[PDB]
Amino acid sequence: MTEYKLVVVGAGGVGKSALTIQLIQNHFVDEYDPTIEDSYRKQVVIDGETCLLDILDTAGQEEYSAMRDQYMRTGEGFLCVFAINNTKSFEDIHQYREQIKRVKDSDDVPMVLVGNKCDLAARTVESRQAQDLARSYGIPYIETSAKTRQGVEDAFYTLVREIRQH
Amino acid sequence: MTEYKLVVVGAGGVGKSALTIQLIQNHFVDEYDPTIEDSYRKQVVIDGETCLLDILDTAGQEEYSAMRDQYMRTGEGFLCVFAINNTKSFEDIHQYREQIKRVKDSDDVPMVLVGNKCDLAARTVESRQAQDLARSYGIPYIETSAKTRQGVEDAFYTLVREIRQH
Ligand SMILES: CNc1ccccc1C(=O)O[C@H]1C[C@H](n2cnc3c(=O)[nH]c(N)nc32)O[C@@H]1COP(=O)(O)OP(=O)(O)NP(=O)(O)O
Ligand SMILES: CNc1ccccc1C(=O)O[C@H]1C[C@H](n2cnc3c(=O)[nH]c(N)nc32)O[C@@H]1COP(=O)(O)OP(=O)(O)NP(=O)(O)O
Ligand SMILES: [Mg+2]
Ligand SMILES: [Mg+2]
Repeated sequence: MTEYKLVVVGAGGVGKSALTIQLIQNHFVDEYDPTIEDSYRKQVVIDGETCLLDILDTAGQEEYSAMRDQYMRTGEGFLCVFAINNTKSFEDIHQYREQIKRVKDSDDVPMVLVGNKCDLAARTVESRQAQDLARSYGIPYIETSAKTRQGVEDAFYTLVREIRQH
Repeated sequence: MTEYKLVVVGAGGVGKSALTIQLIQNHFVDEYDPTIEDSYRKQVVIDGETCLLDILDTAGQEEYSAMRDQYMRTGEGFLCVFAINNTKSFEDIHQYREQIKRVKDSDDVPMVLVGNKCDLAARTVESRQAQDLARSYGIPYIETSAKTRQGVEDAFYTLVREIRQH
């Protein structure tokens, strides 16, 4: 079975985990619960293809210092998430893209830029500003909302689509 | 307003029109109605971006001989659809990809390969076979069902995503 090793990175607090749980077990966790490392595995059919999604939920805090280096070594594709109401988590993105190209040895790694939490009105990261980050990376920009599930499957499946042509 | 000129090509009968109507006016047309040329325009918000989708529904029959050349001249991105229960409509795809590169002057035009009608069990085009067409084009493969709307927005939005990095 084609297995897809997806890796959800991003600053602490952006909804990394709320998005994986949304995708996987069909409900929003409106709750403070910091991750260390949760992995998830699920039979899915993506575009007729039957495959296992083996997603590794990660912590955003660099208490997970170079413990990061390990999984970015093994991750095939990555969800880079930031919250659209948090310019700082946007500005952290360049940091992850850098570490990932680092351990991963390549300038172009399958990746998706994901502007999560779009359901809310206090947005400080404008869309085109994010669409301009994504384009300079040559990656897709997908806005999501783990609350309303808008974009949730879009962001995860497009990345599987990415890993394919790579 | 960013306008996206999408063009839905493909053999006669594959569901080209059922997919545009699904996207646009939220219901399946289980009905014989051959197209000549229907255009559609709709305000959408794709990834925070507010934009007009100006889709041109097309006929599959080459009674629309070189009347094709005109719109493929002007279309920015294209939905290439075939029915997964119709090996012939799959084999027609290379024909459209060829005409499109023709009038369009470029080897790589934003495009989406779309294996529509996936809800049904009489499938003669296997997914990976189609996933191998798509990859040799270096384009996304998206299976849809205008009946159940599975993939319907996926296929149209990913193409808008395509036109972006182009
Ligand atoms: C009662 N609620 C709180 C009180 C105090 C502190 C925190 C919260 C809290 O639970 O907020 C949560 C949900 C919210 N969340 C996730 N995704 C979305 C989204 O799409 N929209 C909205 N509106 N909220 C979201 O985003 C916050 C963090 O979610 P998470 O999924 O745990 O975030 P993470 O990316 O996994 N952070 P980490 O790196 O620590 O694991
Ligand atoms: C009572 N029904 C018929 C009787 C006789 C002849 C034709 C039909 C008939 O209506 O079949 C339709 C719907 C079906 N359709 C479209 N999409 C789907 C899909 O996703 N799944 C299924 N199950 N059917 C679909 O696909 C057929 C063609 O749909 P269309 O959307 O009109 O196809 P087109 O691609 O626009 N053909 P064209 O080039 O002529 O405009
Ligand atoms: Mg968490
Ligand atoms: Mg029609």
